[PDB]
This record gives sequence, structure tokens and C-alpha cells, in this order.
Amino acid sequence: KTPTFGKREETLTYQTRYAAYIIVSKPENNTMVLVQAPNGAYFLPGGEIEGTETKEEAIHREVLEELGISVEIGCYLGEADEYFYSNHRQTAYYNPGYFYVANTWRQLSEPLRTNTLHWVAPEEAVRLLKRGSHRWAVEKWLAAAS
Repeated sequence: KTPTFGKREETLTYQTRYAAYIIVSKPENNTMVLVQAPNGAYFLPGGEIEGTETKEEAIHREVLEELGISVEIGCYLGEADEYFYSNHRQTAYYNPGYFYVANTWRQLSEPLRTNTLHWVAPEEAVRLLKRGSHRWAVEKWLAAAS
């Protein structure tokens, strides 16, 4: 029932790590920002929850590090899960993701800068995003009216 994405390997044992992501949009020109890794993969802003962080605290840390922004976290879109293999970790991960919308945000600094930032149309984000869980979040947000 929980939207689930990613080819999982029946051979490997998956470790669980939780993640939180947020849609950060520029309503005035109908764009939203994506973070593109050095390897070329596009992601929503956010990431794996660390230490004793809440989902929201992980978001606050990530958008500062990646985007140089603060956010006012708004709507909770829901959970979408991702199965993947981390090459650098050499570890298979089960990744419950918790997806949110920023109501508003503020530019505070430059990003803390191996990734590149791309402001794109939401429909273009859907075409660029690496993960089915991320595409799911954008499509849900697109369908969510006032």
C-alpha cells in the first residue's frame, strides 16, 4: 500500500535508513529546485535523517547545507519508500522517505558545494528525478490544490 520504488535484490540484506525530503518552489515563475549529485542524479532537497534528528530537523539541516536556505515546513505529502544500493557505502538500503512541502523559504547564504542546483518546471522535475519516490512526491504536490 505504501508507494514503493526500486528494484530490490533477493540476494542481499537491506539496512534501514530513514529520509526526509521537501519540495521548495518558486511560485512566481512556477519553478522548483532540484539538487544534482556529482554522479549526475537529480534529487529533491533533503536526505537521510542522522543522529537523534526528527524528520523536520533533517530537512532544516539539508536545505541549509544544499540550498543555503531556511524553510517554513508546510504540508506533509506522505511516505514513499525506496530500495537502493549505495556504491560508496557498499551497502543495500531500504529507505522510508517522508515528503513535505515548504510553505515559504528564505535565502540565507551560499550552499555549504559538490552538488549543483537547478530551478525547473515541476513537470520537468518529474522527467529529471532519479527516484520513483521523488517523482511520486512531485506528482502528489501538483495534484494538491488549496
